[PDB]
Amino acid sequence: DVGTVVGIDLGTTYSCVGVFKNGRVEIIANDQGNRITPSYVAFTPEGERLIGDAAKNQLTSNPENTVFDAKRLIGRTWNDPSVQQDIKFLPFKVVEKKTKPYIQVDIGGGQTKTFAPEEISAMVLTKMKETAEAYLGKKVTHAVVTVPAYFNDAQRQATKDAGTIAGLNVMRIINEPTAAAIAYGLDKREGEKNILVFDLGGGTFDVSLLTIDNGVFEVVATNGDTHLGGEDFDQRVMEHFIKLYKKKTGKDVRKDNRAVQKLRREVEKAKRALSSQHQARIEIESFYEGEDFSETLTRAKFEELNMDLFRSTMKPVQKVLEDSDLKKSDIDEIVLVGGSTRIPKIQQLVKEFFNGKEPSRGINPDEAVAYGAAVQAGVLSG
Ligand SMILES: Nc1ncnc2c1nc(NCc1ccccc1Cl)n2[C@@H]1O[C@H](CO)[C@@H](O)[C@H]1O
Ligand SMILES: [Mg+2]
Repeated sequence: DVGTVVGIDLGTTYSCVGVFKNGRVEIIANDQGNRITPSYVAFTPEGERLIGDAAKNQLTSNPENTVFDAKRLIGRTWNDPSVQQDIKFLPFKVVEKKTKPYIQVDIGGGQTKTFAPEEISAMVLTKMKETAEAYLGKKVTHAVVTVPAYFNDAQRQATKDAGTIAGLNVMRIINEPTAAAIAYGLDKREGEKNILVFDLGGGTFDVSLLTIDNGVFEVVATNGDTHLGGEDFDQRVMEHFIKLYKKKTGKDVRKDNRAVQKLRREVEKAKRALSSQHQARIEIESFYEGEDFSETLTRAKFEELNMDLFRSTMKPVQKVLEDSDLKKSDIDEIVLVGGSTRIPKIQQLVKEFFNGKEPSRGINPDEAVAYGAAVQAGVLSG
């Protein structure tokens, strides 16, 4: 009894779930009305577990018991140099247990608990499963889950294991760039094509070179930047206004965690607005020492603050082409994935790199990966 199989994009910062119903893909909104769910887990001092939006929106109220970025640790050993580097930037405790990086949190009443990365990802998957069950009005037991194309055996197995813990039979593990290509129907075409998938997420940047031959895919090469994403663009804008505030008032706003988070939230809203407007107002009531903040950010200033970061996305694209023994003219399809690809400067740089070639468009870049996973889930549902 596979019932309705769900397609899940289990992302580093955000996750997305789809189902194939009545001849089309349906991306499912969670209990907060959002078509994407933060891959966040929070342990409150009352012994309650919060997942997704509720966990992310409570992060500032004590940051050591809010867990995120588990995807950076999943299927990795504790002594992996990538884990040893990542834990330096993570606010919650990571300890060595059974050779792996276990996440250590306070669960209330002086109780400390330890969770494997796949246990944290299983909580995110349980939330995705509940979002789908609330929509379908039936139990969900099977899934197609996506992973980055660079994921090794242990990472793919720990992702399946996260599914098992969540009460999901992970029938297929599919590569994220392949799922995005499927969303665009590139698997349902006769002939041979070279696809460049440009995936700029919340915290990661992945570039993948795929070949498609009569519905058959091959990942030829992968590259990117494991620590480059939308969150880094927000940070550059934050640093800018923190320095401007210190110059205008003489006050260092970084002492107050609430002030910094208020700026962070408003900066992320202004950034998103700048993808369709040339100016956005950043307004914060009682920002610091009861004083209001009111500043404008132009798209031109947003672009210059992030110019090095945006242009740096070009280097991995040149690297994949070299590793694939291909030239720019050999690319038949350019697929943009990740919410950060909405940035006009990002779309402009990709277009300029490919000498005016327009990328594939029309599928929401935050949902493209879950969309493709849901197409495959539809074939498995019967
Ligand atoms: N229009 C956008 N311009 C620039 N960057 C964007 C945009 N949309 C998103 N995301 C999706 C989204 C849409 C509406 C409301 C909330 C959200 Cl999160 N991003 C960025 O994509 C990353 C992963 O969502 C984040 O860094 C996010 O800040
Ligand atoms: Mg993604």
